[PDB]
Amino acid sequence: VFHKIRNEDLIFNESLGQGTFTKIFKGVRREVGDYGQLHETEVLLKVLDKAHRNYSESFFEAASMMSKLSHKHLVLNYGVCFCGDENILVQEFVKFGSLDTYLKKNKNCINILWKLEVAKQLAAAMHFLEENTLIHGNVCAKNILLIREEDRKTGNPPFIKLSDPGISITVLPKDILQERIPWVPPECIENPKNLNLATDKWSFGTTLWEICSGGDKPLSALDSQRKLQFYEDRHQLPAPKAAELANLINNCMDYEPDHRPSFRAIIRDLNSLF
Ligand SMILES: CCN(CC)C(=O)c1ccc(Nc2nc(OCC3CCCCC3)c3[nH]cnc3n2)cc1
Repeated sequence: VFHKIRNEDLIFNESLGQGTFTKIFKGVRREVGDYGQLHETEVLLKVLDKAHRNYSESFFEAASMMSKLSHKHLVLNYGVCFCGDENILVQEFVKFGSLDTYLKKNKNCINILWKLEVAKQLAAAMHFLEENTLIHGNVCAKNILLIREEDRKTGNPPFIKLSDPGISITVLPKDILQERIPWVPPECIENPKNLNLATDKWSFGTTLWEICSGGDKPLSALDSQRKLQFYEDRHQLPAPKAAELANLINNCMDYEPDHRPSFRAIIRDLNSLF
């Protein structure tokens, strides 16, 4: 179970946006930390809409399953306040927010080494999940959090974490899944029961496209029906302007799930582009 956090110790501040059937807020948690020292800690607060309390189980098991596995590239969940009528997940507050917004805002100031480093870290996370046979189910740039920016002073690389998957696509409405093309793989658009470790290899390739497309969203110009016909016609995504990773993107986004390479293989491919 998650460590239950008192409503009394949670302060909700500015709205940061919304997720799939969720409201997200910046907040502060009053807690007793190491050595009995009192802290007021910045927290990310994800609230499940009162209008969609049906997905609470998935909304919370998505964080639970990942939280039992500690890893430097996986987001830290502090606990949950079932604040009465509300279902609230309390998470590590990352300084620089989402990768997709960071890529858009800093498109002209991001080189290939920066993108390689971020891809290697994300693949390391996914490899760790693969070794544990844990399916994420929603790998995308929005679910990558920037802990530290690159530092030209000390040449330090950036550092990222993978966030929780949110409500599983197995229970999400059909219209939500279709909107998530091309992050949801073709076999899951055909049948969500096909959720598999191979799903995350496809989505990982889609996310590599985002990292190389400076924040663009692939197929954003296509409505849901045309996104479906994109999979029907078995099309592949266009090569990004920075095409250094185009081959890996296409190799991951294989219409045959069984042919998608292991994340061990993916990592060795990334290490070879130097
Ligand atoms: C100058 C503008 N910036 C940063 C360049 C910010 O406003 C900002 C936003 C969010 C954080 N922090 C954050 N964000 C998350 O998710 C991403 C958010 C979900 C809802 C959509 C908006 C992003 C998180 N998930 C788990 N811990 C999280 N911590 C820090 C800063």
